Amino acid sequence: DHYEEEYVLGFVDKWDELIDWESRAESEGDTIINILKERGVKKVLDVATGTGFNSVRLLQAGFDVVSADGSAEMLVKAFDNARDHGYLMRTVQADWRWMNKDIHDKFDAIVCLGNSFTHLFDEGDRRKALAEFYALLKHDGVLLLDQRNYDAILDDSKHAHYYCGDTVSVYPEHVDEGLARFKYEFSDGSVYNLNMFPLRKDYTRQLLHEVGFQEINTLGDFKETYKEDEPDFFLHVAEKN
Ligand SMILES: Nc1ncnc2c1ncn2[C@@H]1O[C@H](CSCC[C@H](N)C(=O)O)[C@@H](O)[C@H]1O
Repeated sequence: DHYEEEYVLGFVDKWDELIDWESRAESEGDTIINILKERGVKKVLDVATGTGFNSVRLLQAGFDVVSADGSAEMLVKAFDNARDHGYLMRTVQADWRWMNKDIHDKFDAIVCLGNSFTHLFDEGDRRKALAEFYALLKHDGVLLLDQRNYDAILDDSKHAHYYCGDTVSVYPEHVDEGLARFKYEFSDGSVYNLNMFPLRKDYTRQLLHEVGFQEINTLGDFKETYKEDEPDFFLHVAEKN
């Protein structure tokens, strides 16, 4: 699918055109950075680099970072965004399903953020991806993996979620247990529609346990502009031991 990659490349361009990273950094806060700091983390592998926000935040924070993504095109955008923030990014093109094909080091932590794991629609692929991440971690390593709160949608909810003030709204057009389609509308009128797999919180936790992770703490993460009783995101902190 040539067009589908081009469609998503258009989407991330729009996201970064209209949402500046300083605002996003202020909002995210330093919870993730603090979690890594408290564990004495030095080497981090970003497996979902995208246009590089998480990686650049981590480089800025002083971590040694390897930035991987399945998409060469994303990595080019990430390297240039890093360059613009004054950092040399270490990029590696790699598919989650065979990560150690081109990555030969072990890491203190792996981050898989921005609701990325949701892009896998096959359960075999999910297991493989997690086993690949698990193998890339040092004995005392940690996996940080987030996701949208799909439970809230599946059990109720049919309204838009806004991010960075009203810069973008995210509306669930169709959600069932095998597929969520979101409409993203930006403040300039741009609309993009994206498919993803609606991971239940406990299903993700179960997968992490099943491939070998010893302890998993799931945190509620309220990112949206207009807060509800339920978090719109979950962050899983999975310790290899
Ligand atoms: N199977 C796979 N293997 C490697 N990378 C994958 C993948 N499936 C999706 N990705 C990547 O995961 C990314 C999701 S975008 C996440 C961007 C970043 N984490 C942020 O929060 O801004 C995309 O760049 C996509 O190329």
